[PDB]
Amino acid sequence: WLPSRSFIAAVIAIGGMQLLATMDSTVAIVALPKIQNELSLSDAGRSWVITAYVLTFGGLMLLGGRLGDTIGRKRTFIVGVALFTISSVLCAVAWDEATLVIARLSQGVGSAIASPTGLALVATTFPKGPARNAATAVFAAMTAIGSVMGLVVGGALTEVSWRWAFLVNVPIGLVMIYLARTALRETNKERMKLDATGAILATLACTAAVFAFSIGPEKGWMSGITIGSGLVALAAAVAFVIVERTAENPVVPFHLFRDRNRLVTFSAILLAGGVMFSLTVCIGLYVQDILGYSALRAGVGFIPFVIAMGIGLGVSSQLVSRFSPRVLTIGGGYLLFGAMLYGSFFMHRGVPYFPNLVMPIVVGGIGIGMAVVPLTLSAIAGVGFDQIGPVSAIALMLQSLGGPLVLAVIQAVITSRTLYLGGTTGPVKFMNDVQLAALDHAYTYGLLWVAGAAIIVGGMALFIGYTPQQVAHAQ
Amino acid sequence: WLPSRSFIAAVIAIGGMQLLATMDSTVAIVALPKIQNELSLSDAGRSWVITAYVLTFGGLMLLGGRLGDTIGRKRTFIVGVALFTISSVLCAVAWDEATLVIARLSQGVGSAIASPTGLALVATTFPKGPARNAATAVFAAMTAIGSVMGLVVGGALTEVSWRWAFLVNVPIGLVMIYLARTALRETNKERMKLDATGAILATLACTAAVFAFSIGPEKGWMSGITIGSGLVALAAAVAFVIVERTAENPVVPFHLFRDRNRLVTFSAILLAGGVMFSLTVCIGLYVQDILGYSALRAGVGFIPFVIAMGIGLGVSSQLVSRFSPRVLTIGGGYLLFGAMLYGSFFMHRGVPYFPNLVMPIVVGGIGIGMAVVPLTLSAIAGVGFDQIGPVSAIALMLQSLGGPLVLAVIQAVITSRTLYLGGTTGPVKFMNDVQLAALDHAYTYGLLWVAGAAIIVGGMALFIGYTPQQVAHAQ
Ligand SMILES: CC(C)C[C@H]1[C@H](C(=O)Nc2ccc(-c3ncccn3)c(Br)n2)C1(C)C
Ligand SMILES: CC(C)C[C@H]1[C@H](C(=O)Nc2ccc(-c3ncccn3)c(Br)n2)C1(C)C
Repeated sequence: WLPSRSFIAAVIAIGGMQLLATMDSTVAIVALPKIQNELSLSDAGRSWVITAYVLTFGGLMLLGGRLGDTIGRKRTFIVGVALFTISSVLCAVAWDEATLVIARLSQGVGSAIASPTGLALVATTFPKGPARNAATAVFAAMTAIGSVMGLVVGGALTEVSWRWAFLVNVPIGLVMIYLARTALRETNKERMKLDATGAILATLACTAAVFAFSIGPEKGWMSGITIGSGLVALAAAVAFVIVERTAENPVVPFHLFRDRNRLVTFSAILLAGGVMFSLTVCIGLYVQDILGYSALRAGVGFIPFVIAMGIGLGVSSQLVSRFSPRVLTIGGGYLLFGAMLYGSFFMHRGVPYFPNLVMPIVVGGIGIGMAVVPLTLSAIAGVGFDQIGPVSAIALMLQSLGGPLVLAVIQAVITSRTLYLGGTTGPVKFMNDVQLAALDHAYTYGLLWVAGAAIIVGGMALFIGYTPQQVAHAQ
Repeated sequence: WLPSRSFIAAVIAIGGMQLLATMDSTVAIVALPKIQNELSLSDAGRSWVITAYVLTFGGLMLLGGRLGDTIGRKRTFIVGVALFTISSVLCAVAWDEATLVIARLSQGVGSAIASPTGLALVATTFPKGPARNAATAVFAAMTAIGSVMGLVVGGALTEVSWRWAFLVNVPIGLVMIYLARTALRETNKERMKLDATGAILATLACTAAVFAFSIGPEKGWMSGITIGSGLVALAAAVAFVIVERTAENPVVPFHLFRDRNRLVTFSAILLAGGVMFSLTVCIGLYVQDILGYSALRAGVGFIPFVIAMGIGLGVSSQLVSRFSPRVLTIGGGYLLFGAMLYGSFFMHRGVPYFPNLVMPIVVGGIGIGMAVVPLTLSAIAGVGFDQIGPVSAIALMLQSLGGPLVLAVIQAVITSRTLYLGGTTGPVKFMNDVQLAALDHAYTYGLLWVAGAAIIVGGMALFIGYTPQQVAHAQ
C-alpha cells in the first residue's frame, strides 16, 4: 500500500516509452485521413506515413537492444525518448511529405532505441521477485493506458488541425525524461563493447523484411521491388546467422535457446501478441464503421477495457508468486476466449452499449491482463544482467511482429466472407444496409478465426515448463 | 408448473430403458470383482461378463430400431423392457459361467430392442416443440440418475452377495412397464413391413465389429480370431451398404444424409459421447483408486453431478426455443472445458471434497446438461414419422460407440504417461506412494487429452447449421 515514490516514479519512467509509442501510433492512425485532406497527400503517402515509423521501429530495435548494453540502459533510454520527443516536435511543424516522412523515420529510430531498453530496464533495475511483478504490471497497464488515451486524444482533436494531435507527445515525453533522470538508478561503469557487423546485418535484414511486407499490398506482391527486398532480407538474415554463430559478443544469443520451454514461451508471445493486435484492429474498425462510433466515443468506451486490464494485471501479479505461469496464462486465455465467443455470437449492428458491449470487453481485458504478466515474466527469466538486452529485444520483436502477420490473415478472411455474403468493397460511406450487415457477419467470422488462433496460443502455452520458483521468488 | 400426470408418466416410461440399462451396466461394473471371487471365474470370464452384454447391445440395436417401426414402438418397447427384466431375473439366480453369459446376452438383446425405440418414442409421441424439449431433458436427466444411482447401489450392496445387486432391475423394470402400459398412447394401426436382408446384414456387421474390438486386447491384436472377425465385419458392412443402396425400406436411410449439417451433428454426437464416456470412466477410476473412495462414496459424491446436470438440462431445454443449438452446445462445452481445465490443474491426491471436487464436477455437469439437449434435438429433426427409427438408432449407436473408441486412446495415453513417470503397472494395492503420484499425474494428463478432444468437439459443433425454428418451434 502506497509504495516508495522512487519505485513508482521508476516504473512509470520505464514503461513511459511503450506508453508514448503506442499512444503516438494510435493518434497517427486516427489522424491519418486529416493529414491526407489538409496536405493533399496521395495513397502512396498514406502508406508511407506509417511505413516509415514501422520500418525504423522494426529495423533498428535489435541494434537498440544491444546499444543499451554497450552505452548504458538508463542513458540510451534517455537518448531514445529525447529523440522520439524531438521527432514528434518536428512532425508537428511539418509542411510537406518529405519532412513528415523524415520525422516518422526519426520517431521510429527513437522507439527502436528506447523500447527494448525499456523492457531491459523492467528486467534489470528491479531484482527478481515482487518488484519485477509490479514493474511488469505497470508496464502492461500503462501500455494499454497509452493506447486507449491516444485513441481518446485522436477523437477529441479531430476537429482541430492534425498539427495539435502530435504535440501531446511533448509534455509526456519531457515529464517522463525528467522521471527517468531523477528516479532511475544507474549501475556501475561496466562499459561493454558492441559488435558492429552483427548489429548492422540484423538491422539490414529487419529493415528489408519490414519494407518488403509494407510495400507488398501497395506496389504488388510479385513486383520487382518486393521480391528484391525479400531476397535481400533473406540473404542478410542468413549472413547475420552465420556471423552470430562465431560472434564473441552475440547480437542475438543462440546459446540461450537451449531450453525448449524458452522457445515455446517466445513462440507463444509472438502468437499471443498477434492475436491481441488483431483484436485491437478488428474492434476499432468494427466500432468505428459498423456501430458508427466516433474515435472519441471509441476511446471512452475502451476506458472500461483499461480498467478491466488493470484489475487483471494486478491479480496476475499477485498470483504469479503462487501459481505456475502455465496455469495463469491458460486461465486468462479461458476468460478471453469466453469473451470472444460471446462477442462473436450475440452482437450485431444496433446492440446497446452497457449490456452487449461493456461486459465482453471487460471480460476480455481481465483475461488479457491475467495472461500477459506470466508470459513476459517467463520471457525475462534465467538470464544474466549481461544477456538481458538481446532477450528483451527478441521478445518485443516477436510481440510486435506477430500482430500484422496474423492481422493480414484475419483481414483476408473477413474480406473473403464479406464478398461471399455480397458486400461491396470500399469505404463504409457508399455501402447501404445490406453490405453493412454482410460486413458485420464477416467481422463476427473474423472474430471466430481469432478465437481459433487463441485456441492455438493456449495449445502452445500448455508446454510452458517453468515453475514459479524460477520466476517470482527471488533467491 | 406441475404438468399433467400422463405427460410425466410418459416421459419417465420412455426414458426408463436408458435409466435401467445404464444403472444395470454400472452395477455390473461395480460388482464384477465379487462375481470372480464367489463363482471362481477366470479373466476370460471377467471379459465375457461385459462382452456378451455389449455384444448384443451393439449388434441388434439397428434391428431393434427398425423392429420398432415394423411392429409398433410402444409394443416393442414393452417387449424389450420385459426381456431385460426377465434376463436380469435369470442373471440373479445364475450359478455358473454359461447361464450368466446367456443372461447377459439376453440383457443385451433387450437393451438393443428397447433403447433406440426409447429415443424414437421421445421423438414421436410428443410433437415438436416444448413437449419434445421436456422429454429430451427428462431423458438425459434420468439417464444420469440411473448411472449414478446404480453406482450407489453397487457401492451399498458390495457387502452382501452380488446376487442381490442385479435384483434392483426387477422392481424398476416392472413399474416402468406398468407406466408404459397405462400412460403412453398408441398411434394408428399403420403396420409396416421389415426388410430382413438389410437388418440381418447390419446385425452381423455390428456383432462382428463389437466381438473383434472386445477380443482385441485379451486374445491379442493380430491373432487369427480378431483379424477374422474384423474382416467378416468389413465384408458384412460393405454388403449391407450395397443392399441398402437398393432397399425399398432402407434399414439405414442414406437418403437423409443429404444435409451436411446432419452429418456434422451426427459426428459431433459420436465424439461428444466418446468424451463423456471417457470422462465417466476416468473419474470413476481416479476417485476409486487414487483418492481411495468406496463405490458408495463415489455415488454419493456424484449425486451433486446429477443435480448440476438437472439444472443444466432444464436451462438448456428452456433456452433452445430462443438460441441456436450451435450457441448452446458451444456454451455448455465452454463450461465443461473450464471444469476439465480446473480438474487437470488443481487436483492431486489428498485434496478435500467440497473445495476441489464438488465445484469442478458441478460445473462440468451444468455444461454437459446445457450441451446434450441441443445436440440430440438436432439429431431428431427434419424427419418423418416413418423415418425416425433408423435415425434414432444411428444417433444412439454413435453415442454409445464413440465412448470405448476414444476411451482406448485415453487409457493408452494414461498408461504411457504413468510408465514414463516410473509407475508400476497393475492393481493399485501393490504400488506404493511414488507410483500412486505417477498415476495421479498420468490421470491429469489424460484429462488434458480429453480436454483437447472436447476442443475438437466444439470445432465440429461450430458447423451445426440448424436454426431453432426447425428445432423447437413446432409449426
Ligand atoms: C487447449 C487450450 C488450453 C486452448 C486455450 C485457449 C486460449 O485462449 N489460450 C490463450 C492464452 C493466453 C492468451 C493471451 N496471451 C497474452 C495476452 C493476451 N492473451 C491467448 Br490470446 N490465448 C484456451 C481454451 C484457454
Ligand atoms: C473452437 C471451440 C468452439 C472449442 C469448443 C470446446 C468444447 O468444449 N466443445 C464441446 C461442446 C459440447 C460438448 C458436449 N456435448 C455433449 C455432451 C457433453 N458435452 C463437448 Br464434450 N465439447 C470449446 C472451447 C467450447
